Amino acid sequence: HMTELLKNHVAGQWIAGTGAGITLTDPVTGVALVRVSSEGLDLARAFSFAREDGGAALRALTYAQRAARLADIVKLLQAKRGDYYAIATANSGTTRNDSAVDIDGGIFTLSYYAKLGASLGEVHALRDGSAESLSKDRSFSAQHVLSPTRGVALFINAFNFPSWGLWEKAAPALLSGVPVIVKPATATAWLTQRMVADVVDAGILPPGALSIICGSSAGLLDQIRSFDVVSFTGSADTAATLRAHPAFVQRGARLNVEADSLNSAILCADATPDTPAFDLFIKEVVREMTVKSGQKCTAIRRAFVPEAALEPVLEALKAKLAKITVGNPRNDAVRMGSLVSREQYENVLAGIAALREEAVLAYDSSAVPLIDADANIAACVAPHLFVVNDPDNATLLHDVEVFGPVASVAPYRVTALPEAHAVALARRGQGSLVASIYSNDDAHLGRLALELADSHGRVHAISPSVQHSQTGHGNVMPMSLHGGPGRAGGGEELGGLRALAFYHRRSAIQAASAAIGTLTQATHWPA
Amino acid sequence: HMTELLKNHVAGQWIAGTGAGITLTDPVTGVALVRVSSEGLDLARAFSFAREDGGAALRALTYAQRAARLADIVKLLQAKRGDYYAIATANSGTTRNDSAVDIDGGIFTLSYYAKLGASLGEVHALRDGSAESLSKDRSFSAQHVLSPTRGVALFINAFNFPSWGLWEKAAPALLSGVPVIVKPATATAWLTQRMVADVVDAGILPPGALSIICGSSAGLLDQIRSFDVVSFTGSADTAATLRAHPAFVQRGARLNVEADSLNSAILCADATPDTPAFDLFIKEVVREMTVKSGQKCTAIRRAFVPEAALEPVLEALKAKLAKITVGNPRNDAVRMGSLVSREQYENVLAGIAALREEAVLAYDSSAVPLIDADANIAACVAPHLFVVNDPDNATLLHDVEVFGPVASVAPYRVTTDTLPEAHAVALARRGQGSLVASIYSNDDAHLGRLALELADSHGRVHAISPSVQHSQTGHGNVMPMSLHGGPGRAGGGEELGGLRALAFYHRRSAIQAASAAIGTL
Ligand SMILES: NC(=O)C1=CN([C@@H]2O[C@H](COP(=O)(O)OP(=O)(O)OC[C@H]3O[C@@H](n4cnc5c(N)ncnc54)[C@H](OP(=O)(O)O)[C@@H]3O)[C@@H](O)[C@H]2O)C=CC1
Ligand SMILES: NC(=O)C1=CN([C@@H]2O[C@H](COP(=O)(O)OP(=O)(O)OC[C@H]3O[C@@H](n4cnc5c(N)ncnc54)[C@H](OP(=O)(O)O)[C@@H]3O)[C@@H](O)[C@H]2O)C=CC1
Repeated sequence: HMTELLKNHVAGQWIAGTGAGITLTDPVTGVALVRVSSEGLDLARAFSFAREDGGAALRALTYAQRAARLADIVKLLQAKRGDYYAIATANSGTTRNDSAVDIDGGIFTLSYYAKLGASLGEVHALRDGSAESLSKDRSFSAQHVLSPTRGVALFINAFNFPSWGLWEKAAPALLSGVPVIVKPATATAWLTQRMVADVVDAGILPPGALSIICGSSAGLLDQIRSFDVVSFTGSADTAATLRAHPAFVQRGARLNVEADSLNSAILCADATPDTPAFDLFIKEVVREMTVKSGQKCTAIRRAFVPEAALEPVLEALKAKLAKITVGNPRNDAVRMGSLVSREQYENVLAGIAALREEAVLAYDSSAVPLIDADANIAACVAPHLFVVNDPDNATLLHDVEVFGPVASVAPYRVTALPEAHAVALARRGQGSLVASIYSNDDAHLGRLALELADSHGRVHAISPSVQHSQTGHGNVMPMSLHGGPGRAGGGEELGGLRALAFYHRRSAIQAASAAIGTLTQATHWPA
Repeated sequence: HMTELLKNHVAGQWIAGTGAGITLTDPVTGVALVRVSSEGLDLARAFSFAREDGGAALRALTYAQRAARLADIVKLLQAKRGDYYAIATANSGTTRNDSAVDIDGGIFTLSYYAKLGASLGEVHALRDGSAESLSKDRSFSAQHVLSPTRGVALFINAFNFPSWGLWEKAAPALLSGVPVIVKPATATAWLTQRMVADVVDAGILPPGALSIICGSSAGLLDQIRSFDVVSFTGSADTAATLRAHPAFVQRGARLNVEADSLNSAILCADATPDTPAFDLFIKEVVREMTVKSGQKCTAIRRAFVPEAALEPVLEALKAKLAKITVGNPRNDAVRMGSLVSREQYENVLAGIAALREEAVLAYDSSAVPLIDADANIAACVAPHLFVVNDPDNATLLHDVEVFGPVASVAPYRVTTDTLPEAHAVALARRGQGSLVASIYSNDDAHLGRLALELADSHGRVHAISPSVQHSQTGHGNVMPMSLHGGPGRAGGGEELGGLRALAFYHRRSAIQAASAAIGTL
């Protein structure tokens, strides 16, 4: 007898893939959990049923009606959190607090869109801006609208957020009336599949609105057509491979990418060791290094501090990192669990060795015995902190990402903005999801933030006045844009209402006033 | 021995390409006009100077300051229109009225962005939407902003609009603080090069802000990097080649495509021959087939009419098309000039022959003697009107584009149950995504409803009715305050739409901070 083979949901039916499948395992205990397989699926019908029946069914509803369905899904997921936490513990090896980012982060994001969606109203098209006169006598005018794309939304998701990656994307997709096919990363696919199964079993959404495929991705892009959209999250390397596909190069399907990002944290010149902003910086660096063992795309990887502050920074980080206990998330004493897999454990350790060739290791608690875990079975890596004294000439600092509990600190020469050098150094990341900045002076934060804006999708400013209210460097608030230029993928997600454009076509309607009036009665946009 | 070799403007200097270059010719008279060449240019330097020197200089200026420079260009271009019209006549073979679409359309568009830009004020970044609270006590908030991309804008432009294609794109790009490298299509590059030369000569913009390269495209995409943007206008085939390039696939540069589009015109059930809307439809179809000899990306290619209206439609189109005189644009009696080149003449004739395999030729004035032009020299194609009786089983109708004075009429089945035009909407959709559909009715309210039905497959829906006979801006004319582009076959691109055009040239970022810091940007 073998572990459960998880079924796919395609063309409105639960269908097992054929063969022995791929086993998912517990990254702490090594226990075999479940299996996945996409072998032998009818991908043509999987895509046609979603596109035709799923799409027609969703578009038949208004925005408000679809939002009401999202609100029902929220209630359902909320009721089954107990099941989800147990899966997260086993499949991902994350502490309860860290699992919560995925599970409760996911639910929060979905609820936010349910609430926002109600404000889109009882219509089948959205109003983009206002009418513009095209005539001296105002007889002829233009009004832009958004209409749902007559395609499917294919989500190729990363291993780190099986729950949040699904709902962050599915909420604006379904709100926009676009049917979803999700393809979660294999290693941690279990939570994704269970959530989809719960939602599908509940019959909240019409048949074809939500489908799931786990296992091999072979054949998926071959089914993508010109009105479909694809949202990919993962490595820059994989993203480039996807971009070459005929689905995009020949058929022009939309593709959003979130990829590698060496996110920066900048300690401002005024934030000296004696000031409150200093402590906030130390706290934020440690949090981002350790939450999910640093396995967030937005985690701080590069921390830039004034030359004068380098030694006190390292000392403070060492002291705080020392309190981070590592091991089995089932133990209450554990502050940080495992990476997602032994494979990731290997990648991360190789990355640490690579960085070490060009950087000094200031902190490494590898020798500390794991709590309730066997170091030889678990995918636990202890926090590692590097120092790069010459970031201008550094060969790896600005280029090599270690997707684990690892970051590098580098001094900058204080100067124009005092932080001008740090801004240039951040820019060397070649485009990032987020930069955070730390100062005692709220009047200083704006100018610095604008200097970072063209190279960072989000700039997150932490200061004493917001010690209790700031929402976290790495946490993605759904009302704010997520994504970044250059290496980070050039993508955009979330940002509240901004998320809808990806799922719509914008059209200019030019017509007599009375025609603009009648088309306008059939649209809505929030005040 | 020898026509003028036009110089490129790269890295702030005028540099001739090497070799004999490529000759541009008058498509009516066959006269050699000028030559272009990009041979031996230092492309690395051209792109670095634009990105670094040009980009830094533009970004140092505020939106309003850049808008003010745009306004100066407008005045300059206006003062030199006489030069531009003579070039358009010779190089493009277009009538004065058709040349005006390119020249005065270009100027209008630039001036529109100059005005829009003045309103943006003395700032270096734009607010996107309003500030939003991220905490119960409102101490922590978020404001989205737009910042200019630290790259260059490369425009690979189509032959049809050397002026408008330039200013179309260059206006929002320069307003956004992004340096421009224009690469106009060879055959008609002269007007583009002259406009760029006049602007450069005048020193309105900083060195590096505006560059031009004419001749071979070899090596251009190789210079494109991750913060650059590229705007291509032309064939789907070429677009597909561009999309495959490492500049986009590996380095992730932005690419906007506007490509082949089988734009529809739909005659509504109510628009019978005895109604004023019927003549508006006839007039618009004829205008779109003949303006620039049908060489607009937006021209009507497929005209869908109720089964009952088909014969009156064909007869009315025949009568109107008969009035369209063809020949030398220098002659004031000529209503329609030449295609842009003898090569295009052959391409269009091939296209006509292809369509004829599956369609009946209802009108063809090929044998009507040209005015002041030699049929063996000139690239004059006469209007051709096809009829496809069964558009449901038609292959070529919905797929094959002829970039000339050529369209196809087809009947639709009116729906008598509960829109009358349902079948026509389905037929328009068969074009697989288009720039524009026009719709024609006596009933303004009905048009609003029908428009919404066409919106997901057309970038623009343009409704013509008696109430706007005098004010409607034309099926094919691209008003800069409205979005230009379309889904699917049309390329999935978006241009213009007033301030909407700026997004392409900026990065949007969420700033989350203490509310005080948010308030003052
Ligand atoms: N040196 C390294 O290896 C480094 C890795 N990373 C991290 O690797 C993580 C991704 O895990 P993954 O295998 O390892 O990497 P990729 O980014 O593929 O992972 C993203 C998703 O794409 C899917 N995918 C992968 N290849 C293809 C393909 N050819 N066609 C269609 N879909 C595909 C994967 O599915 P499935 O998982 O089922 O294979 C995965 O779920 C990323 O989150 C990234 O941050 C970060 C830094 C360095
Ligand atoms: N069956 C037919 O007759 C068809 C005709 N067409 C017509 O084709 C017209 C456009 O073609 P036409 O101008 O001759 O020229 P083509 O599209 O070949 O080329 C147009 C522009 O794109 C450039 N280009 C081509 N390949 C690349 C590349 N790999 N990298 C960078 N730039 C490149 C060309 O540069 P360069 O100077 O180096 O060539 C030129 O500047 C369309 O407007 C349409 O009317 C479209 C489809 C079918």
